[PDB]
Amino acid sequence: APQQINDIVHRTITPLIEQQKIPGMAVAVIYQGKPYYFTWGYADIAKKQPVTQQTLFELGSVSKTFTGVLGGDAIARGEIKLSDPTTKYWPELTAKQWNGITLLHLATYTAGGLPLQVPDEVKSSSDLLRFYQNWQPAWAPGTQRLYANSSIGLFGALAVKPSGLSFEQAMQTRVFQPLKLNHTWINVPPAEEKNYAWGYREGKAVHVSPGALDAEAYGVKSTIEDMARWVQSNLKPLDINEKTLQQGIQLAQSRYWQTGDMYQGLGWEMLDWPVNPDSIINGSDNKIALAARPVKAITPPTPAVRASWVHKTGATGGFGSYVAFIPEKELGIVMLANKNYPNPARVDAAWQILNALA
Amino acid sequence: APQQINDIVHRTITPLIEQQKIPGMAVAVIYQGKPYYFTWGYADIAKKQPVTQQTLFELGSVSKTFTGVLGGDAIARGEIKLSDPTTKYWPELTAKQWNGITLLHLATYTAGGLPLQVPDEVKSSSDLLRFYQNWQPAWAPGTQRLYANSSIGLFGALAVKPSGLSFEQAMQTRVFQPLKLNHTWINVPPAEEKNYAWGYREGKAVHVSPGALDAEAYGVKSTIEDMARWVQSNLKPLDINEKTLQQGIQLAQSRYWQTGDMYQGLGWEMLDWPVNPDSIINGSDNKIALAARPVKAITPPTPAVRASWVHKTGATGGFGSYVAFIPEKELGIVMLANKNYPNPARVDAAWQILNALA
Ligand SMILES: *[B]([O])([O])[C][N]C(=O)C1=C([C])ON=C1C1=C(Cl)[C]=[C][C]=[C]1
Ligand SMILES: *[B]([O])([O])[C][N]C(=O)C1=C([C])ON=C1C1=C(Cl)[C]=[C][C]=[C]1
Repeated sequence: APQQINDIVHRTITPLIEQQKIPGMAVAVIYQGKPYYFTWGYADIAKKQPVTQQTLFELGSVSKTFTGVLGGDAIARGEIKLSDPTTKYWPELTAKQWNGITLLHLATYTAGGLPLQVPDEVKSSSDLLRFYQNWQPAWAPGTQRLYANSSIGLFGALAVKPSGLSFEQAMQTRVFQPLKLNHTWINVPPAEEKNYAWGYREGKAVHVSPGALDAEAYGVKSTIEDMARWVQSNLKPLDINEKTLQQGIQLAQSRYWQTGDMYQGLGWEMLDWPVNPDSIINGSDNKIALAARPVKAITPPTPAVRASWVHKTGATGGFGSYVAFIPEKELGIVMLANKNYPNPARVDAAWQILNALA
Repeated sequence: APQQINDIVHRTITPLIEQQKIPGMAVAVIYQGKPYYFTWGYADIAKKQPVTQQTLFELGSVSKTFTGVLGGDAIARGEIKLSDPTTKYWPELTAKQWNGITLLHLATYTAGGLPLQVPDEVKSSSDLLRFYQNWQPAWAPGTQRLYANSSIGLFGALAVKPSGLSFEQAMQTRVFQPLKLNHTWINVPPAEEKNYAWGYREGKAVHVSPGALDAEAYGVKSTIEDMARWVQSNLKPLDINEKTLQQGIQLAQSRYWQTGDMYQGLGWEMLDWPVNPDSIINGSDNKIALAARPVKAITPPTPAVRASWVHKTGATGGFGSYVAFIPEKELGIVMLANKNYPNPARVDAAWQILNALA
């Protein structure tokens, strides 16, 4: 790669790996639309397997960006509408607190306090209907944002119902396949297990465990090459040939709600560029990102703004990922690590790299 | 042209011309995306000037569809947001009743009762500010739709403020030119006067007079050729090269409000296809089309629905126009006449024709 990119990436990431004791890491920088790859360390410490451009990492909540785009594609196909009540697709949800809660509320964490995590005790489908029927909102719909797997996860599950396809089949057929993300999976096949890195938590090798709505909220695994292609696709959606997918990508970057200086899209979160670094850096800390915050509706939603810092952090017990891009500059970055290290450190590193590149 | 198209157009339009005593008329049917033209009678009766494919007709309110698309293009360019207060682009509009009225309300006639017409005596820029500063609402914003030139006309004037271009300059350079609408004008130049048809009202040859916000609300003049291109462009916006225009067309067909079986877009009005003809035919009668109707917000707006009947009626003192198309069927029709005849007869004719072809 150009020495400028190589230098900026190595001067930032080497110290990060050292300070955070990250076992393995892969980074892609998209510059002027082209990708440049970097790797360090181990995918599997015990077996001394290095991180490569083919290593699979758990994306954790960056999976929500795929769920948002798949949902956007379903809207573009005319299968669902964000203004539709949740009950239109789950008639069994008859409890009165659901009146007024739409797919938009589920997609954007504004239903009224759905929990961050689905209880471990909820496994069966009956268990899931019961959990949502019994859930009591703390707030009226569309008034407060509380980041939650149980909210966008339910959106993903309902958004694909009209298609008749399973969520995995829909994601594969409508998102992964068209974008040539051939090494991106909801369930890692045996053929690819050799490339699946282990995550590390307190020194122990771990992989994400099955959980309700896992595919929809945090279950995608991908390589640094496929994630670079994912960034390129979201940076320039008009180059995508499949009409509804192009539209779905744009819908996921529309601004539906505002809290502080952040805007909520479908999966993606956005801020106006130039951004104030302390803003996105401090704002990524879970002390802020996972807190209940009042939101102002953007009526109607603002279509995807090119001059935006669009991003998403992700984590599982053993992994930490971050994606950020600026459409207007055809610039972006993907950082995949097999340790869940602090969000601020991720964003600080990304900012230093992207800011130096323009 | 297919014998099929020739047959239904002849059988439907000629009796219409006789029944309504229409001096001159031009019709274009877009079938499978290709245009087929028909012309009858006189553009200028006294001079016995035949209506031709180069004849310019006053579009009347069909002009609102160009205003809607131009606004859509400005939103796509990030110059304006429909969620922004009207006062953001007209700082001088300080009267308390404007608090809460947004560009969306103006573009969709939901500001709360802005009048059908700007009083004839309002002419100057000072007159215009005075008019809006003194206007008192009939209803709160976003509750009732009352079709109005003073509403979308103001949206048009404000939508182009950020660009710094005049309304005409913005319309010409951002919409007419990219679409190669080479014979469409807000102000007809000398070289085209010979093609500008006379409108006829109670036997007298008439042209629309200057009026406040005329360009923005009802001042476009065009030929059946450019109008066929206008329908093709709205039928298939993805074929448009200019990214923001492509997006603007799509935004103008988004569904922002619903009243009965009709959805309000930016300029365009839409209904799901298949449509109930009684509904669009009787609904076009001014008794109804100009009456206040309660609206339900579509939160968020539904992106352009391909299986829709998209349309707009238009009239000036001496002209009557109609445009309708169905994206999913690549089918559309434009009917331009130099007599303002009953809207229901226009919609009835258009329905008979399009229903016969698909
Ligand atoms: B996403 O990565 O923000 C959601 N993360 C999870 O659901 C998750 C899992 C499956 O394991 N740990 C997490 C986690 C949570 Cl719930 C909050 C913050 C970091 C990681
Ligand atoms: B549009 O055609 O609906 C708005 N029409 C006008 O403003 C207009 C003009 C310039 O002259 N007559 C009309 C008219 C009106 Cl206000 C209502 C219904 C038919 C024609």
